[PDB]
Amino acid sequence: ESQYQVGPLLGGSVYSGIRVSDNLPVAIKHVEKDRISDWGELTRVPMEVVLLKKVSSGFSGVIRLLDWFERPDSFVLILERPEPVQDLFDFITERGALQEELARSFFWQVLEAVRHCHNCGVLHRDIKDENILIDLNRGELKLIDFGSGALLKDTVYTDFDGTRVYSPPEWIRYHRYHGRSAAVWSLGILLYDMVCGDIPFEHDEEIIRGQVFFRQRVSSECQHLIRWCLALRPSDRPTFEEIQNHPWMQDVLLPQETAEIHLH
Ligand SMILES: N#CC1C(=O)c2ccccc2C1=O
Repeated sequence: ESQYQVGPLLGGSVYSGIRVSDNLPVAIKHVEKDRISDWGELTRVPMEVVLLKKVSSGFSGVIRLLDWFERPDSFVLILERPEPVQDLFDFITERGALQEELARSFFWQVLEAVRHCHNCGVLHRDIKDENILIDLNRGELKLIDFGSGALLKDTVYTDFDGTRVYSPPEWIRYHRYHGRSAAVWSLGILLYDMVCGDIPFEHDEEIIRGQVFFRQRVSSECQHLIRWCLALRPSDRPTFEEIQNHPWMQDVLLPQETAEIHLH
């Protein structure tokens, strides 16, 4: 490709790139056809591409798919890349447990991104700190990696290939879930991770048990929201609207304010 300039590897095979035509930073993602259990279309593509095209309309919250190419043994995806960027997993490794004000700003922007995906008929299925980029200058979070996603539907899902420690007990125990409620569980895991510095459950037994112990000082409202998202019963979990109207979610900072206060 002379239409992009390839740079160094970000980490799976995704590379820093630069769109030759206008120097737009980009990430160039290579997906081997071997590793695709999920195909779709409009001719034959990875489902990850179908889902990206559905979420890449307009702005934002989700890293957009700008173009893609097919190769003999692989597809190549050209995605947005903010600059500077750092993913939520490193940010958490570096900074430890986040102050609640920062965690609320972040968790909200995630809630918006996930609602965007849902509105577009897309279910992500692997929401977790590693799958979230922070644009360090705009305080904006951007969801990446639809590689485990599906079309949103209202019936039961009987396959999952996301991250186990973020999967809910109805998956662990029955190999079934519904989209929204499973998503809300992962969002509960993510929030605990933001406020505690780490994920609450390592092993199936602690997932099935869904008892949450706090290793850090976390306020009541925040702990109540987390336990709400991690209700054992999928129908006892809040909807996105209920989560965004929870007291702990009031008075969120703008992304810009978030960067100026918490990101330098
Ligand atoms: N999936 C995916 C990629 C993705 O969408 C992205 C964008 C910027 C920097 C890294 C990445 C990813 O790893």
